[PDB]
Amino acid sequence: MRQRHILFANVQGHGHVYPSLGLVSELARRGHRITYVTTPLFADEVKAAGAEVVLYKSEFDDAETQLHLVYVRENVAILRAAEEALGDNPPDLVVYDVFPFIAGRLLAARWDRPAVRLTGGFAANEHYSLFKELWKSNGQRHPADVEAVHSVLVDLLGKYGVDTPVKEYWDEIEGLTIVFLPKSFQPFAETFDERFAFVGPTLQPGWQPPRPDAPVLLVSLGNQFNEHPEFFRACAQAFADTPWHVVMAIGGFLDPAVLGPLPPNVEAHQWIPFHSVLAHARACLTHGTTGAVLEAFAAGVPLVLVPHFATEAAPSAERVIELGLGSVLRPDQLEPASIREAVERLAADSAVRERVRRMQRDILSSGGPARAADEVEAYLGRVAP
Amino acid sequence: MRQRHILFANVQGHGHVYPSLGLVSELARRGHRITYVTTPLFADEVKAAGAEVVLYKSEFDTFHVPEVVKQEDAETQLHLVYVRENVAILRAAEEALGDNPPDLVVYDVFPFIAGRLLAARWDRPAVRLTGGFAANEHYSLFKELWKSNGQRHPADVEAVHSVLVDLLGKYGVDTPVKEYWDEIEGLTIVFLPKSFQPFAETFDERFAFVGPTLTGPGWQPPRPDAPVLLVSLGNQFNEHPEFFRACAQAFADTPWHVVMAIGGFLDPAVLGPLPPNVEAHQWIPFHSVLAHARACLTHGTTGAVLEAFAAGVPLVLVPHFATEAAPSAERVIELGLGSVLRPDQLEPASIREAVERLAADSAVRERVRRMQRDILSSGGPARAADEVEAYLGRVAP
Ligand SMILES: [Ca+2]
Ligand SMILES: [Ca+2]
Ligand SMILES: [Cl-]
Repeated sequence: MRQRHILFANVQGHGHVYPSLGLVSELARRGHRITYVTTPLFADEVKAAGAEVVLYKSEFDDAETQLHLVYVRENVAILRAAEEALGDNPPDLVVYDVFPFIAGRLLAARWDRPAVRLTGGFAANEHYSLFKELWKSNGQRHPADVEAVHSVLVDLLGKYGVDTPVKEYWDEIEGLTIVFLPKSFQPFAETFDERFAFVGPTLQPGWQPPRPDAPVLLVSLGNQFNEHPEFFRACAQAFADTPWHVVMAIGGFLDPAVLGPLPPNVEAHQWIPFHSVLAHARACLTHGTTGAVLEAFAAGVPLVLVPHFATEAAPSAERVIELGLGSVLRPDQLEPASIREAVERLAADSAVRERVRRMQRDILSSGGPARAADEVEAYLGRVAP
Repeated sequence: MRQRHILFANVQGHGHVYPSLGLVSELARRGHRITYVTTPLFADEVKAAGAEVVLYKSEFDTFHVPEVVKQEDAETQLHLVYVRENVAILRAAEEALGDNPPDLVVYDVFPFIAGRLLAARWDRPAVRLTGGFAANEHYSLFKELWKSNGQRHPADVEAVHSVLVDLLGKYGVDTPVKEYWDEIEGLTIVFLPKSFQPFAETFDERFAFVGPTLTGPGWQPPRPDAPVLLVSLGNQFNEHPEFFRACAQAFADTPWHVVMAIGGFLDPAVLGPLPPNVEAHQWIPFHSVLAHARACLTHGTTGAVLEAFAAGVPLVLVPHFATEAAPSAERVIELGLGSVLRPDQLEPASIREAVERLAADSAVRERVRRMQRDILSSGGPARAADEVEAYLGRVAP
C-alpha cells in the first residue's frame, strides 16, 4: 500500500555486499525505492539487483589504531556520500551493514529516521559479542578505550548532536537487526530478543555427476587473490584412483592449465555453480567463511575446513567445530594422503551427518529474503504509521 | 497458514524443473511438506530445494534413439510418448501416495494430464505451473506451432484420441478430448513477466505472471568501461566449437571483452588458442557477467532471455541452435528486445557487426530497460507462494 524510499549504507567487498542483495531485490520487487551506497566496483552488481547507486570513494584503494582510524574514515566516506546525494530529501528508512554502523546510525540521527542493521555475521547483545571476543583474544583495547580513536569519535558524534559516551554508543542495539544466519548457528542464541531476526543465508543447466553412484567432493577456497596451485594439485593427487568425483573451483585468478594433467575423476574450473555441485556432494573442503559454510549446510553437506586460507574464517570455523558440523585441517596436514583421510573420516561420520541435516532443516525454516523484507516492512509499520 | 502437504508433479528436464524450484523452497520455508515427482537425474536438486522425492521412470531414457531419423508416423509417435510420460508420472504419484493423498497438486504444464487426473481421483484442488506462455481462448502457443507445422491437434489424431478417451474415462471424465485439453486451471503460475505474454490483457485473475526466479566470488571486467559481450548456447549436448571460434574471431583486436559459456559437454581446449580479450568457460556466473554486459549473444530459450532482460541486456539471438527457442525468440523479435542472426549470417564479421548494431540501438536499449522493470516488479517465488497459499485459503482452507 505504501512505497518506501530505503537507503542502504554498505561498505565495498564481496562479503558485505552479497548477503544484502537478496533483500535489496525483494524490497525492489515490492515497489520500494532502493538507493544503495557503494563503490564503482560493485555499482553494476547493485543496479542489476534493482537499486539506484550513490558512489563513494573507499579508503581501501600503532598498526591497530591505523586499522581503527581508517575504519572510521571509511564510515565518514560513506556518511558524506549519502548526505551529499540525499541532501534536503531524507529517505524513509536507513538500512546499514554492521561495518558502516557509524555512517548508518548517524545518517538516521541526522535525518530523524528509523534504522535497520544488517549482519552477515554473529549478532551481538549484552551476552555475546564476537567483536569483544576478537579484541580480547588479540589483547586489544576496545576502540572506544583508544585515545586517538576516542578523540575522532567524540568530534564526529558531537557534529551530529550525539553526546552518548563513545563505548556505549558503540554497543547500542538497533531497533531491528536482520541476521543472515540460522538461529542455531548463533552463539548464545536464546538470549537474543525480538529486535533480532535470524532469517538465514540469502539463497545454465547445472552440473551433473558423470557417475551417479560416485561420492562427490566440492573443493573451493573462494575467488582468491593469492594463488594456491599447490593445494589444488595436492587435492587432485589425493583423490586420483579413488571412487570420488572431485570438482575444484579455483577462482578467477588461477589458470586451470597451471595444475597440469588431471585424472578423469577430478575437474577444475575458475567458476562452478556451487549449489548444483553441493546438491550432489557427500562433503565439501573449504576455507570456512560464514557464506561458504552456510551454503554447504543449506544443502546438508558436511565440511572439512582449511581456515588458514581465509582470515575471516576463524570464528565461523570455530563454530563449525564447536557444533560438530565438520572438521579442520591444519597447514601441516595438507599432504594428499592426509587430505584424503580427513575427507573420508568426515564423510563417513554419521553423527556429523545427522547434525548437518538438522542444520539444513534450520536453514530452510529460517525464512530467507522474503521474511527479511516482511521484517523490514513490519518494523516500518511500527515506527512509521 | 497451517502445514499443508503439497505435491509437485513435473517432467524431467532442466527447463521444466528449474523455474519450479524457487516456489518449492519458498513453500518449504513456510512449513509446508513438499513431495515432488521426478527422475533420479533431478532427485538431488529437488531434495536440496526442500522436497521429498517420488521417483518415476522417464520414457525419454529409451525414447532417445527411436526418434532421431523419422519414418512416416514420427509425429504420432511423439504425441504417444508425451501421453506415456504423463502416465508414467500419474502411476508413480498414485503408487507412492496410495491411500494418503496430498492437500494440493501443483503440476507443470507438460504433465498437465497427470496433474489434472491426480487432482480428479484424489478430489483435490490443483495449480498449474508454466515456464512458457500461458494459454487461454485467445492464445495458445502450441496451437500456433501445430498450425505453423501443418500438423493436426493431437486430440484430432486417431491413435492419440483413442488412448486419451480411454484414460480420461478411467477417471470419470467424459469431457471431449480437445475441450478437456483446453480447460483452464483454478490457478496458473506463469514464470514470465506479464508484458512478455502474448494477449496478456485477456488473461484473468486465475493467471499470476510472477516472472523468472531471479539470479545472483564475482567475475569483474578487465577495465571499468570495457564493452562486455556474453555468449552462451546453453548446456549443449552438441559440440558447436566452430561457432565459439567464429565469435572469438569476430572480436579479436577490438576493444570488446568476450565471455563464452560453452556448457558441460565441451572441452574449452577444443576451441584452440583464444585472443587475449576472449575467455571461455564451461560454467560462468551469468549474473555477474550480465551485470556488466552491453549485449548477450544467445540461443533464445525463455530462461536465458529473461536472465538477460533481468539485467537490462539486449540480445542477439541464434535460435537455430535450440529447437526449444523458436517461440521465445520470435517474441523477443516481435517486441523489439533483440535481433536475430540466421545460419548463413555467422561469419565472424557478420557476428561483430550484428552485435555492435544491436548494442548501439537506443530504442532496443529503452524497450529492454522497460522489460527489466517489468521482471523486477513481477514478484517472484514469494509472490508465487502467496498466490498458492491464498488459493488454498479460498478453495481448501
Ligand atoms: Ca563490478
Ligand atoms: Ca542430478
Ligand atoms: Cl497454461
